[PDB]
Amino acid sequence: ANLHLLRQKIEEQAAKYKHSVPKKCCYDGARVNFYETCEERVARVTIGPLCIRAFNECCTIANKIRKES
Ligand SMILES: [Ca+2]
Ligand SMILES: [Ca+2]
Ligand SMILES: [Ca+2]
Ligand SMILES: [Mg+2]
Repeated sequence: ANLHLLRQKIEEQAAKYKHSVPKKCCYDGARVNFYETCEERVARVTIGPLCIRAFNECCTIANKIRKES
């Protein structure tokens, strides 16, 4: 994968969340890289819509970057 680009793009998106809790949701989302899809994995995130959106968007960004490497 392109870990330098990955870091950069996740930083870009994480900066949009203005609290450390949804920031962490983003960062955790971007770590998703096993057999579960972003949709499957986010289904178990239960701390609110912002957290869910952050997880989703960062997981999707990370997935795109890994696929394109
Ligand atoms: Ca912190
Ligand atoms: Ca977690
Ligand atoms: Ca605990
Ligand atoms: Mg935990």
